[PDB]
Amino acid sequence: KGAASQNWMQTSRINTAEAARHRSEGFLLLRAAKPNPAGGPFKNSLYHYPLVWATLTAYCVGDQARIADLLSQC
RNA sequence: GUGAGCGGCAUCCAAGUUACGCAUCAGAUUCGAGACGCGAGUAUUUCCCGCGCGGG
Repeated sequence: KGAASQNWMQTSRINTAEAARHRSEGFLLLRAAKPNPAGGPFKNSLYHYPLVWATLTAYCVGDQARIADLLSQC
């Protein structure tokens, strides 16, 4: 690691304003009165994963030319 | 088929109310528009400066 790992936060949510508008206009076929952010189709979710600056080094037994060619497209 | 693949930190909120750049301080003390332009000196050549002629 060239620097300390950073805890990256990401969420996921469906805009309830747009969902309500679509439900009103008939675009969305939903009968439920309210969204449920704790669970269901309109659930908000909070998750984290770490981000690192790193130099990846690994050792292998194989063909240099073909491995380098494969890694060229990565 | 890279413990991969998939995933909105997003919504809402007044920096505002009140407050004298003000009080006081000599542009003063001295001095003339009144003075300053030649009626000043003999007769015919003398040492010389540029070179017959210009000129001490």
